[PDB]
Amino acid sequence: GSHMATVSVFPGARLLTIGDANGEIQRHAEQQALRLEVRAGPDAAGIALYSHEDVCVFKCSVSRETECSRVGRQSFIITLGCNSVLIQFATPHDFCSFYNILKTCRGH
Amino acid sequence: GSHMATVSVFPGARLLTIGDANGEIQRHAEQQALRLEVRAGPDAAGIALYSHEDVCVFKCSVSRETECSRVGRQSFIITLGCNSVLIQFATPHDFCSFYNILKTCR
Ligand SMILES: [Cl-]
Repeated sequence: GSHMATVSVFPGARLLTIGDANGEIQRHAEQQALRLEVRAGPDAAGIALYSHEDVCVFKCSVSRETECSRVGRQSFIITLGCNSVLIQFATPHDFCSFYNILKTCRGH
Repeated sequence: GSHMATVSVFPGARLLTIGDANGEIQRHAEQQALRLEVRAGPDAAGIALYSHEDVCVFKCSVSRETECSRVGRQSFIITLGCNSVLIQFATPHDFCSFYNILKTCR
């Protein structure tokens, strides 16, 4: 307040919000063409995704304790509370860059 | 032989194969009625899913290194090489029992 963040930006991400309270999988929300911004900090990575109308569709902090995983070649799932969010990157290269930031922040 | 060991058994599990090749979740598998068995050691937990006919449809070892995560309140994703599977338990209670057993090796 004020501050200047320098973020890694991954344009053209897809976000799928999911649950499993129906004994299968539920899709709660699904959104394309989001701008993902990642703020690399000491012990956590700040994640936020924005629509072209500046809507902040999802925001969280990923730390060593966060339940999360690579999914396939270019996606990442984060589970906070009862729902999970799956982020699908535009390319495997983008995912790999993102993952390396997260591994650094989480102490791996 | 011989020694004693524990086998933790979770009937009514299911396995979905997550498929990425053109976009959406591509079900290479969507198998109902499996029993998941965990054979846990100090540093890795052996997981195997068996059909009613005792066919092993999926197996792996879970350790500190394994790329995996809780999904929702009763599911678990495991990613190995390029491929991911989603295991779904019969109840959130089953999932929590399973998750707790993995805490040592993870
Ligand atoms: Cl910064």
